[PDB]
Amino acid sequence: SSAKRKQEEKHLKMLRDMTGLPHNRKCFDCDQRGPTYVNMTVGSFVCTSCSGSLRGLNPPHRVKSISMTTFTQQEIEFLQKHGNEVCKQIWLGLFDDRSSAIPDFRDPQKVKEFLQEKYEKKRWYVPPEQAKV
Amino acid sequence: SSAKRKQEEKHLKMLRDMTGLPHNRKCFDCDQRGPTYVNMTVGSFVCTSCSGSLRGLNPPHRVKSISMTTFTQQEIEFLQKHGNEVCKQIWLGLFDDRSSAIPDFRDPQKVKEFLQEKYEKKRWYVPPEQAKV
Ligand SMILES: [Zn+2]
Ligand SMILES: [Zn+2]
Repeated sequence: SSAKRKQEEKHLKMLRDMTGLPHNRKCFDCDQRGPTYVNMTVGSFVCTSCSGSLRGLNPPHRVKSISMTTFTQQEIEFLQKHGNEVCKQIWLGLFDDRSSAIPDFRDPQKVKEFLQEKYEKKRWYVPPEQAKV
Repeated sequence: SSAKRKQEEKHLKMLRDMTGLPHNRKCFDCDQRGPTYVNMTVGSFVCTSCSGSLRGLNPPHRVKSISMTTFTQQEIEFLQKHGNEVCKQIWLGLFDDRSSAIPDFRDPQKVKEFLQEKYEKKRWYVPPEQAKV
């Protein structure tokens, strides 16, 4: 459908507005490369390797392909209200970019433990209400 | 690079602005389905099957994948000044959508002859200077 097409392409335009924002240009979890997936659980943009590790959490985070998913209006709007800068202030609100503890990202076991500390144990976490203000 | 990323994502945002315009939602040549390629020779949005036939013209038209090409700023701006509505007024300026001669698009030989009439012999053509005014 053309009406279907119209909304689909609008969502992709909105998506590419977001993928060009500076914090969204690098994976939220490793900061080492460009994102290929969105992590819908928290509203971040992540790379494939980190997406694989996020699926190893329990419960696992929900990742969807940037290029292949047909995102809904609800999902696009959630992402607009989140993204990597908003997420940084929450999940990494206490993290110091110079020296806070990061894994060797070539190691899946260490990346798992790190993602657990980040999201489950909330080692560097500032609650969203505070983070926003 | 992040600066590289920024321009790349900007171009994709600009591209998706165009792919959502009503005339761009259908292949410029067959009007039968959604476009997957841009025809850079004329500035249109076309489907895969028509792209295959466009490559059979001599000289052939230059088609590039919507999803896989890294378009340049120059290319994006050309497309912004063209697209399927602008192209309709030129290449189909004399064509009647109710009854002008179209091929069975399931037939490659007939599609070739049609594209020759459209682009080479200019059967339905209005020059761009007139078409614009
Ligand atoms: Zn990553
Ligand atoms: Zn076509």
